[PDB]
Amino acid sequence: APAYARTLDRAVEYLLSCQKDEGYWWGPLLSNVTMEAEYVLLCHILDRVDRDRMEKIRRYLLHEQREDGTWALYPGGPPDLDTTIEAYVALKYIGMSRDEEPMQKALRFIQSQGGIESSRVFTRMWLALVGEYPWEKVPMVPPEIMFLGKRMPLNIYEFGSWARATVVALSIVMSRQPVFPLPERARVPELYETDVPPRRRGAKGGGGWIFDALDRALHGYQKLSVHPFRRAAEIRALDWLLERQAGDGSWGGIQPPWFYALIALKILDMTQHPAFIKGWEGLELYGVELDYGGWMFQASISPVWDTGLAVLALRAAGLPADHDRLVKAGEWLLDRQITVPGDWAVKRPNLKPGGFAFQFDNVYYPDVCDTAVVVWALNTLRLPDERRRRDAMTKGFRWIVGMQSSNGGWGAYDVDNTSDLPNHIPFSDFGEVTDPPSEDVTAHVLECFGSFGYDDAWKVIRRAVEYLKREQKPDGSWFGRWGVNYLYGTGAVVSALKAVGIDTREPYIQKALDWVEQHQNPDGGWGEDCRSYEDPAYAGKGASTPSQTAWALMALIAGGRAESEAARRGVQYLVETQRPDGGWDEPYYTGTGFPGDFYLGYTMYRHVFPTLALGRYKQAIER
Ligand SMILES: CCCCCCCCOCCOCCOCCOCCO
Ligand SMILES: CCCCCCCCOCCOCCOCCOCCO
Repeated sequence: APAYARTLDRAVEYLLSCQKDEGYWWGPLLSNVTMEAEYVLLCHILDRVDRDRMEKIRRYLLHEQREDGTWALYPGGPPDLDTTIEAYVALKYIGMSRDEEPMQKALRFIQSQGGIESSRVFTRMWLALVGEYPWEKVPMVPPEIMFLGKRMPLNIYEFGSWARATVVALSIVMSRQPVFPLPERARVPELYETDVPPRRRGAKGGGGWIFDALDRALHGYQKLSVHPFRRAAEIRALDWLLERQAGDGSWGGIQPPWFYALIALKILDMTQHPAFIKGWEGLELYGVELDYGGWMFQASISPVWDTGLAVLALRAAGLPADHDRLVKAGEWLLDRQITVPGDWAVKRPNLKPGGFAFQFDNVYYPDVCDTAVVVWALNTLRLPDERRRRDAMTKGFRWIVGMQSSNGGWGAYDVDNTSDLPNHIPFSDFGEVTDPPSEDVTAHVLECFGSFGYDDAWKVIRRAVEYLKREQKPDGSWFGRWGVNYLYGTGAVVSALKAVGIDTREPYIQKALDWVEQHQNPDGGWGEDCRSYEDPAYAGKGASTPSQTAWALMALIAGGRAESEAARRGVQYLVETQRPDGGWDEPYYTGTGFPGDFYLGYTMYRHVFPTLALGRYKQAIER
């Protein structure tokens, strides 16, 4: 048996050993230290500071700090000002003196970059909440935003789902401009002393007279003593949040809206209300005790995604469709299907619910990637209740079809969330504020649809293929919206095109395959650093990683190049780097939350992607 077959066997065993008893897989989702620095400030604001938890956060913050005293958005990344400021503030709050060495190094970096005035809106706002920055200088999000109807400019349904609940809860918070002063010893006036002139970070899409004027007017309005209908607007914001709280207590299964909603409830004197109580208590599910004694808070949690990918990888590796561990995973997945309408129903009010979310319980926010991967995984299994499996797949498939956007692609949560307005408000200087269709999500949908044998005679698929063709870059690659980066998008897109019957001998696909081969590293693997999002010199370039090597391999295998020196060397790379336990290490992030601003380490990718790629490789070589 060739070396790759034994490597595969060991990967399969390792992946099965990671499965939880209930049937799902779930790895920690890594990001950056602003999650934990903001949890420290949240504890301060809510007056619920647990000393033992603070010690573990201190230990984690220091462990994440690099030797030059800075923190980054991803492992090996450039020093990040916003992140370093928040870690410094949380450390001083926990108890480190500004005279300790780690604090001095951090401060030197912070002051070298223009301090607190050069930091993003959310960092200044967290400081305003604790009395360290003026609320008058934070861009206003007025509660009267709730009066804008669904076809009005800047209404909440023009924002992407992850920004929408944030806008609603912050409209309550900014309405009151609450201040929860820090103890004297934790104050940070030193963050205003700068080496260089501070420079305000602006809106990602660029501001403009009308937007600066509106922001100025909203601050002037804020100063008035009477605000007609403001209370009514606040009640709409509160009701909107109360109706949509997720079953785990979060808002949308993600850190920002959750923390801001809890502050909004605190400010409204609702700490004895079940939404606040359950919202507070649910936080522990997202915390992770680390092996070196630290504690972290997950930006989000990925069990459905981890599970659907693991099933696909194990099926590709050779486990039968009725393997008992996969049957258990399949039955667990069937119970996660959502049968109620979510915010997506604003654009699709007659579309029958059938999606899946990322987290365990988040019914109002199913997403296209999880639905595609779960429907596809279910299609590879044989379960005891076949009629239930078929009905689930039909409902999920139909829900994906109904969520297709007008340009032929799919966004993650909504249809046609393409408004250009949210990009120009002062508030939006960080991350993405809208959810337009992207290449990788579209490609995953096509892989799912392709698994049922459909092709571009079906206009849904044809429109999607034309969208991918228009988005292909000049060098032949495809961008990675949610995975790192041109390797991820290129790998997803070529697999998708192959899966729906496109002839991979066409020149545009051959060009993408050559792009993949030209980026292979000397060690035989492929890698792509997160610097790729802001620097063209890093396109398809970085230290090799198991997951990015797997993506490149999948592009080559889908393109008919399994029997090529490039694929042989990639397989050998995976063989040679596999750990004794059958898994792989991956100290670099290969996930993307927001291009340029927020990166993710999906800890299962290093095991599930190599298993998947090696299984596809084996099948291509055997056939
Ligand atoms: C009976 C109450 C009034 C309901 C009438 C609806 C009137 C429509 O709009 C007027 C108020 O809305 C203005 C919104 O504030 C600006 C939005 O967001 C600011 C930038 O983030
Ligand atoms: C603003 C910093 C806090 C970051 C939270 C932003 C949350 C944005 O979503 C990113 C993580 O959640 C993944 C959701 O979408 C689908 C999951 O499948 C993944 C790739 O297609």
